[PDB]
Amino acid sequence: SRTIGIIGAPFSKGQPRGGVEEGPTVLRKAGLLEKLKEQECDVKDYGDLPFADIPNDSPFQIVKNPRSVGKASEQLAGKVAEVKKNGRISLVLGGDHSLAIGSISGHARVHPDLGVIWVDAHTDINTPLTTTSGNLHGQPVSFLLKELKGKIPDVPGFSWVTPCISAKDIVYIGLRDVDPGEHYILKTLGIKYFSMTEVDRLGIGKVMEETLSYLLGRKKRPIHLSFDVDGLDPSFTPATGTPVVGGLTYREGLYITEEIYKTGLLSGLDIMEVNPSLGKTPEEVTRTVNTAVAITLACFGLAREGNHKPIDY
Amino acid sequence: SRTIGIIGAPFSKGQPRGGVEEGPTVLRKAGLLEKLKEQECDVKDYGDLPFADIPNDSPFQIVKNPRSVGKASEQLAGKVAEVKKNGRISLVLGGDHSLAIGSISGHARVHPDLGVIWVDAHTDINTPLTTTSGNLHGQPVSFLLKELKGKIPDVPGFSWVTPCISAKDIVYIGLRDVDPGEHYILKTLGIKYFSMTEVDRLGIGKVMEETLSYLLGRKKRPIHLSFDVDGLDPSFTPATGTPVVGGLTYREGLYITEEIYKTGLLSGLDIMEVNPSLGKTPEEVTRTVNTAVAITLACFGLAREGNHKPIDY
Amino acid sequence: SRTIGIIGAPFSKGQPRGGVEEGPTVLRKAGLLEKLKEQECDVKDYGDLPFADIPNDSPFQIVKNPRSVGKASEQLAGKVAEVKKNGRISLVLGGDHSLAIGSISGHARVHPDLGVIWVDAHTDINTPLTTTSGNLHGQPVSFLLKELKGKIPDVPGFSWVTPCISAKDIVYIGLRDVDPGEHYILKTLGIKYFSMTEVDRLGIGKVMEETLSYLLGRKKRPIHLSFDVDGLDPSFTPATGTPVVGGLTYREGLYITEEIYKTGLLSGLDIMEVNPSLGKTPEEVTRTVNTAVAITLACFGLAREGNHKPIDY
Ligand SMILES: [Mn+2]
Ligand SMILES: [Mn+2]
Ligand SMILES: [Mn+2]
Ligand SMILES: [Mn+2]
Ligand SMILES: [Mn+2]
Ligand SMILES: [Mn+2]
Ligand SMILES: [Zn+2]
Ligand SMILES: [Zn+2]
Ligand SMILES: [Zn+2]
Repeated sequence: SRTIGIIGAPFSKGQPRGGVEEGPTVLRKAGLLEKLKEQECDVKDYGDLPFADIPNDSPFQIVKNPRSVGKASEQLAGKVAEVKKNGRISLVLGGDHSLAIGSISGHARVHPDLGVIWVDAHTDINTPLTTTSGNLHGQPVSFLLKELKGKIPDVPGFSWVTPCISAKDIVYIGLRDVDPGEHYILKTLGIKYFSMTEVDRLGIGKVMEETLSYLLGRKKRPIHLSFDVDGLDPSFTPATGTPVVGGLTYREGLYITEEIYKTGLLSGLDIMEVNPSLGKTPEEVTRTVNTAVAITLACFGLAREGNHKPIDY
Repeated sequence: SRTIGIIGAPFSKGQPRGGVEEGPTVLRKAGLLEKLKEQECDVKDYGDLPFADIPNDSPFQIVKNPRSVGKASEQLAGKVAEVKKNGRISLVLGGDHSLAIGSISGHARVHPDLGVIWVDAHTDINTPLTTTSGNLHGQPVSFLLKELKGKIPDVPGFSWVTPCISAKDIVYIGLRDVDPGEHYILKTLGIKYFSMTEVDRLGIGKVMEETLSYLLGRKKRPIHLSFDVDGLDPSFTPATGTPVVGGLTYREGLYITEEIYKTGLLSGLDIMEVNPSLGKTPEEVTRTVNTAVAITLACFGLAREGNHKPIDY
Repeated sequence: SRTIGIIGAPFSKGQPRGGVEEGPTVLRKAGLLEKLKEQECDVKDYGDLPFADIPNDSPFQIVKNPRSVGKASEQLAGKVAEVKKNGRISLVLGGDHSLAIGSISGHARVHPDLGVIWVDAHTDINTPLTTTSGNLHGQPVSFLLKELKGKIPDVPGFSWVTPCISAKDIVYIGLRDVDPGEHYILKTLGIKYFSMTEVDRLGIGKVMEETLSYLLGRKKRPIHLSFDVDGLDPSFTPATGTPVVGGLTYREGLYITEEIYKTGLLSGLDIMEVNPSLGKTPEEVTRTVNTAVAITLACFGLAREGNHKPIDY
């Protein structure tokens, strides 16, 4: 049995639309924990991370809420590192994707050999010197990369940070809205990725075969899955901050996660950018939440083909 | 020319939502028969099967309307067996999927070597001892299997029944909502299937190549296609009793059926679970009916690439 | 750099629903030209082709508005031939697909070795003697084919015409609504095509590999892409004259065009059948226009994976 540890993170200072704050909330009332237990899972919810307010948090150049983002992540990392040390998989129900910084950081403290699968319509690899918005939920990857150890200036609240992954340890799946500076970083650091073009060309089947062998070619190792809800198409996950048409299918979302589970190597999972306050209708919110939950359960065993426990039925 | 024989079956006692009753009706007024004739088809409609009411039909353990379901099927089988003996393909326009019991039963009486392709989001293989709802439209396959000759008790109205197919003679396509007991039966009886996971992995192209070679590997034989409208995604066939998201695409539905036609071996076709009374809007009903009809015509020659009769145009 | 030349063509006499007239208009106010320039493109808009009215244009047998269609095309050809001679790619923002006659005709005058990719739900290959509607937007291909040099009578306004392509120089992608006479012409002239059946079987990835090697097997040559908006599914391009469900996906539409751009051989592009007056809602119009624009930019470099100019970021 692969055991889980819920980590609610109602943070939103990584982007403008604050609705993401109460995202861990809408997921739990959906019955996520219950459904996980409803499965062969052993679940322990560590509660929502109370991120005290940091009123005095002016901009740093163009970067917004740097101390608030850096604090919420430095805290989360400490928690992530706690559950992983308690023999469990970290399930971070988030607000915005800036939390990844702390989530992957903590996971690494325990399993430094980890590999990352980043499902997003975006690469979130902009730097304070490349960002054009200042919103830190589109810059987390730039802080975790060792290669970028030089082009990222010191941001208030990110002193505690120390790049924990190489360019050859992360795979992107779903990309379809990448900046020019971001693309440049990809080709340069030789980052592995499967944009929607490659998904259309290859099929989600081969794309998963290739990403997993890429990550587990030489050796098996803890897998961290960072799932940004906007990776999927808006017709499935409409209630999110920055939607891009031409996204991953419901089925493709499930394939992604069913295959990861079958690897038996999932140790870290992030479920970010779900914002109910942006759904134009009550059903759009429900649609988004149900999809999020569904992708979650697939990571932990729920397969569309069927489930049966070892007992003579 | 492969000739057809319409068999309307306005039955619904296989499940609670009775709207399925008047399903053969909404299909005919759509012009199905007409459109079939509008093709290279030779069509003969044997009329709707009048299933007299059986007021005194209390439950048998948990199983509901057992005598009503058993009667409607024992009758249909007698009809199916009639058209097939009259050199035609049986087209059963149904209500609920419990009718399959009689439809496949009758077809076998004529062609005992038949093979079955079961397109459904469900396996409908629960037994009276495993069913958790008691609705017989989710138990028909359990009654047709020879291997299960032992774990199915005697149900009032199903005495006439005698299992007519082995586990290696049926292929499922579309599965995405299977019970634990049902999954167990699959793995145990080694039943061939392509759930949505495999469809996503392989593609509907290879899935059809593999199911057909599986069924026709050793020898060619009469093919019975049991098509449950919920096999397709609810965005295409919304007006159905038990919808499951992440279903088969419109195109995939057509591919399935175009390939079956091209085999030249189609002898039995079921079109079930269409319930106009469940469509939330007039257009949802139309959408579902048009899709049903479309899948029907593809089984009998209508190809998206084009059609041309042997004449110098 | 591959340079572009905008050619607005507000023509509609190729079909009944005149809304297509003001199609080049809705595309420009969308910012198409701007966005093209916003890219690495060198754009020059030759303005909209003013197609004077030809009041006295009675039917020719069954063919409607023959002099109006023939005139608007003979003019466009003269323009197309002009930009191509001015070292640019022809971008024809159209109304109805009958304009292809003149668009491909002019392009050929400059590059007679050109190859055509025809993205449509239809083949538009009916002849005045086969057409059953008389609308010339469903007959343009029949006028450009050298093999059909015999079965097409003289239509008022098409004297200037001289078939400029062989059956082995055109590839169709997207077909799903073909007449019997049209299918006959395909099989007979041995025309290469990938209907939705083949797309479902092979995947848009292989379909593009096969069409490009088919067209560029022996030698590289100028590529003309005739994109009829109805080639895509109505859920993406609803505001069009003759919509057919089961069409090409948004993603597939982009794959088509991204691969064509990567060939570096695009010389001619048509964007037809966009009719805002048929969108049932303001958003349906927007959805259709944005999709059209998006397919356009992909033809000229915009890739979902990312873009970066040769400069040390
Ligand atoms: Mn994103
Ligand atoms: Mn993100
Ligand atoms: Mn079903
Ligand atoms: Mn069923
Ligand atoms: Mn068309
Ligand atoms: Mn067309
Ligand atoms: Zn952002
Ligand atoms: Zn049921
Ligand atoms: Zn037309």
